[PDB]
Amino acid sequence: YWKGERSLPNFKKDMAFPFGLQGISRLVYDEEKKAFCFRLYRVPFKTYLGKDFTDKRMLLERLVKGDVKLCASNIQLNGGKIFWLAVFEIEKEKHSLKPEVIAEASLSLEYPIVVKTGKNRL
DNA sequence: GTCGTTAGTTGTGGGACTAAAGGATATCGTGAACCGAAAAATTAGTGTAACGGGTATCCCACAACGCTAG
Repeated sequence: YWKGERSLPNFKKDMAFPFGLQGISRLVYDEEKKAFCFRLYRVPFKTYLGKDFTDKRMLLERLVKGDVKLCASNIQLNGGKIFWLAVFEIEKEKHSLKPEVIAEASLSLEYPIVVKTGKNRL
């Protein structure tokens, strides 16, 4: 900005507006309605996992019991539906990896990924 | 004496002549002239640059807090 190679941002109107973790409250699992309930600044909200009884199902419960950390999230609205962009802080996964073993990856427009690993081609 | 018949030539024509390997050849003579056919080569004619919003995609960088008081 001192030299000048960037214009001042002109924010759009459909922006997902941000809300901090200091606003999530009354998080519980109401079994009667089969949906998590919470308040986004004094308004009830039934969460629609739908047919997602495993993927993010044990993620909100990982927060109702205080086991996963959440960051300043955002919220989108796309014409009747409402979406929450929750920045959950997930951890790394440890496998049985060998640093000496090297995978040779190449990316081209004819073959998006071509990978060598010893005698294994993918 | 004369005519058809039969058998034995006699001349003439058509059909055979291992298997295995290999496998190169050279091939004259000349009369003219005009018309038609199609296949080929040469020649004659037309040309952009940035712009308004608005929006689809790309690369490229950064963010995604924590504490205190009413």
